[PDB]
Amino acid sequence: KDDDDKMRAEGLGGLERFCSPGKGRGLRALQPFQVGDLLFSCPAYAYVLTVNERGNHCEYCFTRKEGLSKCGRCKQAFYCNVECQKEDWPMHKLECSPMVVFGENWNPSETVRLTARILAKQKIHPERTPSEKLLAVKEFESHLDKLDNEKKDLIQSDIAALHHFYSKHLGFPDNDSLVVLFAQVNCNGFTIEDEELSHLGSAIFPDVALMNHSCCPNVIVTYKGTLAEVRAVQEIKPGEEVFTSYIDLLYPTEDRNDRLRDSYFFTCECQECTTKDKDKAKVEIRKLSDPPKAEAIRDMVRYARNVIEEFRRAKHYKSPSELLEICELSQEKMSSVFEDSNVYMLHMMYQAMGVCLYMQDWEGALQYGQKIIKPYSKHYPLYSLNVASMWLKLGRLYMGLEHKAAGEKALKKAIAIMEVAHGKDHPYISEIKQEIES
Ligand SMILES: O=C(NC1CN(Cc2cnn(Cc3ccc(Cl)cc3)c2)C1)c1cn(C2CC2)nn1
Ligand SMILES: O=C(NC1CN(Cc2cnn(Cc3ccc(Cl)cc3)c2)C1)c1cn(C2CC2)nn1
Ligand SMILES: C[S@@+](CC[C@H](N)C(=O)[O-])C[C@H]1O[C@@H](n2cnc3c(N)ncnc32)[C@H](O)[C@@H]1O
Ligand SMILES: [Zn+2]
Ligand SMILES: [Zn+2]
Ligand SMILES: [Zn+2]
Repeated sequence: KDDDDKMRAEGLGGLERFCSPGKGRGLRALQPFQVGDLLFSCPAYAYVLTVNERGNHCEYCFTRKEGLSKCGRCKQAFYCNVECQKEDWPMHKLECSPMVVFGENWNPSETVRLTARILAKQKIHPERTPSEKLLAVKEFESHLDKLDNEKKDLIQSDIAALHHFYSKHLGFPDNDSLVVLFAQVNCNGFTIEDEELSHLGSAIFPDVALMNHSCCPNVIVTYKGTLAEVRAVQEIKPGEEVFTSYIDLLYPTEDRNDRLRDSYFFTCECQECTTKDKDKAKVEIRKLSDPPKAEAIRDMVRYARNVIEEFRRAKHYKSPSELLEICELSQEKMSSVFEDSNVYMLHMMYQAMGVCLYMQDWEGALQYGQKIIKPYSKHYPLYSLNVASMWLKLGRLYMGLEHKAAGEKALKKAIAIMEVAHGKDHPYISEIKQEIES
């Protein structure tokens, strides 16, 4: 049977497009799907490898490897072999000669980069692609009438950078069209991360962007090279709408919704946002002899929201040693009122694990991830990729310090989850099983 189901997935069989009352257009099933089933795949309509990963990944197929070959002309684009080089040429052409001309003045933002490739795919290929079997880039929603003279000013920067760096092999539409398009990208664009959650690049998957949002989703989006796959994490029955999450589901219901309104212009009405069952445990209060009063909680919460924004902006400025102090002390304050499973505590613990890893303090980074994992399993849903990568980190750290048994446990915990989300076939599942076997 295995042959037929790959074909069905590739063609989006057993699914359809419809109008979701109160959510524009959307996607629903016309057959049952069990937990771990592949629904559909969607090859990338446009993509770009992030600048800081050149030399580690091939630009065309995203394979991670050593001994890639360098572009003879510009020396700033790498490939598996000559086949991958030829296939990337229609796109790489947009930057090759310019990178040589501008030297080190060449710094277009990743948003500009990806939009240039969209424009170039439209001259070459005006008609409907295999990425667009149910929704087309042309049809993408913009939220143009909801924007303001902060946002609209930000786009006009990108429009200028596009004209400045790309005029040579693109001809541009009128300003009105470019503003709409840059808004469409924001509403429909995807990021790609690796198994440790480092940024790799950006891309457009049109069929994938038909699906609407829920904080208790029933599918999950994973990557295989530049290809997107979609697998179920709850049982789905005929006539039922198919939902992803668009955001990190760790945080409480207020925090989630500020983000959704800001980036996507809507308010979620799902069961977790209605009942708010998990909010109380995400903001778990210390149980002291004289237990903390109500105003003393509103204090530590607003302090915590701000020490996250301070740290966000401090990543571009400061020393590693100074950032690790900012985490230590911010935890040290919060621990009087908040328990160790409070998500605002867990936030700073994660950032501190990041700082310890760049410093190669592997024992120091290990007891952060030890305190993280059990709370992460409680707050997140079943089959969460966030939970899976943290196990993965623990597995690797344990084995770096020669403690085989606890490392093998943590690696199998990660594989258990990945089987459901990435499928049993996945290249990652092999790569981890070779860490086991040595
Ligand atoms: O950009 C979006 N999502 C990106 C967040 N990325 C999460 C992700 C996936 N795989 N991995 C890598 C990964 C691989 C192996 C493990 Cl064990 C762990 C991790 C990260 C996907 C997005 C865009 N929208 C548009 C529709 C509004 N919604 N979400
Ligand atoms: O929900 C969170 N992140 C989600 C937003 N991320 C995906 C994303 C990004 N951009 N775009 C739109 C976009 C993508 C590519 C280009 Cl070229 C253009 C546009 C999607 C994932 C989140 C992050 N945190 C941090 C505090 C820990 N908390 N929640
Ligand atoms: C990537 S799109 C999804 C496709 C969209 N329905 C369309 O066809 O234009 C994101 C947009 O869909 C809408 N949307 C997604 N999930 C929603 C929800 N749970 N409630 C209301 N609107 C939602 C929002 O308007 C959001 O900006
Ligand atoms: Zn390649
Ligand atoms: Zn080149
Ligand atoms: Zn919700």
